[PDB]
This record gives sequence, structure tokens and C-alpha cells, in this order.
Amino acid sequence: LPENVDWRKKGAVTPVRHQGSCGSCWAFSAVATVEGINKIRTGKLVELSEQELVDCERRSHGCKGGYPPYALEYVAKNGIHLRSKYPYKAKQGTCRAKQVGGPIVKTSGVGRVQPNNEGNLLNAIAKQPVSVVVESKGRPFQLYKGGIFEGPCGTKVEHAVTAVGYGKSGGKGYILIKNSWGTAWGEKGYIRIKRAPGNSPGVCGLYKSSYYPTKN
Ligand SMILES: *[C@@H](C(=O)O)[C@H](O)C(=O)N[C@@H](CC(C)C)C(=O)NCCCCNC(N)=[NH2+]
Repeated sequence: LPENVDWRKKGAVTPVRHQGSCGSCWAFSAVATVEGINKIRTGKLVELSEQELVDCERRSHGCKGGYPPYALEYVAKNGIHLRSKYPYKAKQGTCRAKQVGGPIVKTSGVGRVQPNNEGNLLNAIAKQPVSVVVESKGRPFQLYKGGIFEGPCGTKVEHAVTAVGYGKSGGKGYILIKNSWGTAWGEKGYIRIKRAPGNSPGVCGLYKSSYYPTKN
């Protein structure tokens, strides 16, 4: 395993986006992982539609919160359209997957990493971008402006994000995360969260529930 990994440098990460006031983080996390694996397999970075998921994947609740593994199952089964063909509007509407055209990106399944273990997570990230969860309700997290984040924060997760890398910053290990709150938050939309060693729920509950899409 490499000491440091950063999928941004390998052209596998699209620019940071803004979910607005719609509890759509679950769709944002899911889309970022599929954009990454599509780049890795085909050599092409294309932007995909969070809105298709919000409108069509209904085991989830649209703008009221959802579930990354379900979103990942929807993509493996139905594939997903381009962001330019089915743009994000921060509100749940009628599913138009079959009315919008343009090409579709499809995957072959979805993997579940065994939670609460640093190692399990690092090996998954070394491979590709991973959907991860975190407790974002605390003021420290909302007011984050930079550095290696340590909380204060509990482990009562409620916000899905995307791990696009990991590394070491002079002595402290961290995990590189792509948030969906725009570029004015954190480190140009990103946050480097401290790495809890070995068996642990992770700082702010980061090791609690991780998924990724597979692609032939
Ligand atoms: C995240 C966001 O937009 O910031 C969005 O609320 C979301 O999808 N949250 C998830 C939590 C992550 C997957 C950790 C969520 O809360 N999903 C399902 C809602 C659970 C409903 N709970 C009860 N008690 N009814």
C-alpha cells in the first residue's frame, strides 16, 4: 500500500458541487464514486446526474435523506445519465430517466467494506474513490476552514461524503474527503480528517459505513 493517495491528481475527480438545502448528500456521495471508477476503467472523466437518483431511486427519500448502497444498486442496474442531460435542481421531481437521453454509464455491482477498521478502508481507497459517512451536526465541522480536523464531534453520522485519498501530514495521518457544500467551505470544498488507527468507528464516525461501485 502507498503512503499517500489522491485521486484528484489522477484526473478522477470532478469539481466540487453544492447540494443546497435538499437532503441529497446520499446521491452526491454515490455519483462521485461512479465518476471516479468510470475514469479509472475508461480513461474518461464525465459528470453524472445526482438528480436522476433523487427522482428515481425510491427506497431512499429524495430531499429527505437516503442511502448510498441503494443509490449504488440503482446505477448497477439502470446505469446513470450525464449531469448536463439531467441537471440538479435541489428538489425532488418526477423520474425522467427514460425521457432524458445522452449516453449512460453503468457499473457491475457494489462492494461493502467491513466498517470500523482503518486498514479495510485504506485498501478500498487505494483502489478508487469510496462513499463514506460522518457526523456533520457539530459547529466545529460546519465552521471548518482548514487543517487536519479532529472534531469535537461524536459518531452519530448523518452526512454522506466521498473519500478521494489519504495520506500523512508531518506525523498525522488523514483521509481526504470531497464534501458537497461548495468551495467556500473547508479546503476549497475538501476536508482532511484525522485518521483513527486500527479498529475504531473513526473520528466523527468516519469508519462506520463505506460502499463502492464495481465496474468491468
Ligand atoms: C445528507 C445531507 O444531505 O446532508 C442526507 O440527510 C442523508 O441522506 N443522510 C443520511 C445519513 C448518512 C447516510 C449517514 C440519512 O439520514 N439517511 C436516511 C434517513 C434515516 C431516517 N431516520 C429515522 N429515524 N426516521
